[PDB]
Amino acid sequence: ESTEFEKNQKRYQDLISTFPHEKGWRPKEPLIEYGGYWWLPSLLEGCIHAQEFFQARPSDFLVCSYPKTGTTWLKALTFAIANRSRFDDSSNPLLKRNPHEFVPYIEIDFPFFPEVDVLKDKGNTLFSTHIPYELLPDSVVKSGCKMVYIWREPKDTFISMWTFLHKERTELGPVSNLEESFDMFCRGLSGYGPYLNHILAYWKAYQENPDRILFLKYETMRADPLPYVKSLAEFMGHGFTAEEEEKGVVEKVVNLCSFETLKNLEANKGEKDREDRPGVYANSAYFRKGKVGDWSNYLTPEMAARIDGLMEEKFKGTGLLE
Ligand SMILES: Nc1ncnc2c1ncn2[C@@H]1O[C@H](COP(=O)(O)O)[C@@H](OP(=O)(O)O)[C@H]1O
Repeated sequence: ESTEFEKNQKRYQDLISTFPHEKGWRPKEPLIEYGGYWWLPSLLEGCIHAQEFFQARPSDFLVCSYPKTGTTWLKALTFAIANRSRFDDSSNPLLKRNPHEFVPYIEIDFPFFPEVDVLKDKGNTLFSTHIPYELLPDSVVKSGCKMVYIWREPKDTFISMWTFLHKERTELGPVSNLEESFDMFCRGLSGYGPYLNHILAYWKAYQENPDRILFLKYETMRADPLPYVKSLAEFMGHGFTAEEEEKGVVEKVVNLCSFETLKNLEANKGEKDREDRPGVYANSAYFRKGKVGDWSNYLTPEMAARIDGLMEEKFKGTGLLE
């Protein structure tokens, strides 16, 4: 009657209890270092579990991101693309439920909510994670399963994250202030951080096996979504036919999965939350503003310049700026 996670939880807690701990973004919530990256304690226990128990298949398809870079969007797009033969846009399930219900996290749903329907359906091939490339379950890497990675301009990412954290259901305390939070982010003391190292390891992975990994960028998709959605569909093995294109199927998929559509659904309003298992966020927390450039409403020019420089120092000559 205990799940596999529950049977192993005490040993996971013992294990991580001696990993280095640093002050985090809430007073009762330290960050814990594993594999050169920093973690929330729960998410680290999930990651350890995934590492020990998750069994990927070659036909699986993994959505990979650092948080707040476009994960919910990609979840909607991937689900919509793979299932479009089943559903008209007007009766698609993404109209009634938050996209996170359709694409389970290997470090959150797998360990903590293994009884969700999607995880019992061997017909499901869609999964997500924020686990850094270097720390992925050995099964994932060995299966050869295809991956899509998304990243985002770091100022907007930080602001997406800092605002979002105000909305968490938690008794571990309020989030640190803007300046302390940003300092921590810049030092790489963030969940799944350092952000810039997260990106670079997947980017290296891509360069080594560009057939296996599709690298996407929030701002690029946001400004010109059609080519990238077609690219994604093709990479998934669900490319759009000439017939679908001329009947405007691609636009229908883009519209369904758009910020404006998703934000304005009853399912995603107010305090409404997921129906499959307990969330610590309301669905609405996932849709804030959906813009490029919102950092300028929050960060000083001095803060902006610090992170821009950090990015240009880390990525110069990698191809990521170029
Ligand atoms: N369908 C969509 N299209 C574009 N952006 C979306 C989106 N759904 C959510 N977002 C935005 O993507 C960010 C969340 O990323 P994640 O899904 O990785 O947690 C938030 O950015 P903002 O906080 O800038 O509004 C959110 O509003």
